[PDB]
Amino acid sequence: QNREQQEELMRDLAGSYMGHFMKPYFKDKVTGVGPPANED
DNA sequence: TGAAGAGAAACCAGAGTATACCAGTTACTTCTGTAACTCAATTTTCGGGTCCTAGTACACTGATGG
Repeated sequence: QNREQQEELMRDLAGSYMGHFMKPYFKDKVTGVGPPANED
C-alpha cells in the first residue's frame, strides 16, 4: 500500500489541459489538425 | 702696385646608406557527410495557460423635471 502511494505520488508528478480539447477535439499527434469536414 | 685669381677655413644640403617594418606566399593539417547504437545535456518550439490592466454589458438606483 505504501509503495502504491509512492507510485501515485510519482504519477501525480508525471500528470498533466483543456484547451487541447477545444474546437478541433480530434487532432493528429503528428500534425495537430482535425479530421476533414463532415458532409453536414 | 694693385688685379685677377690662389689658397684657406667655416657652413649646408643631399645622395647613397642604413635600417625598419610590412606584406607575400607552400605546406600541412582539420573538417566536413553517412552510418549506427548508446545516454545525457542542451536547445528549440509549441500549445496552452496566466496574470493584469482596461473597458463593457446590464440590471438596478436615484434623482429630476415637466
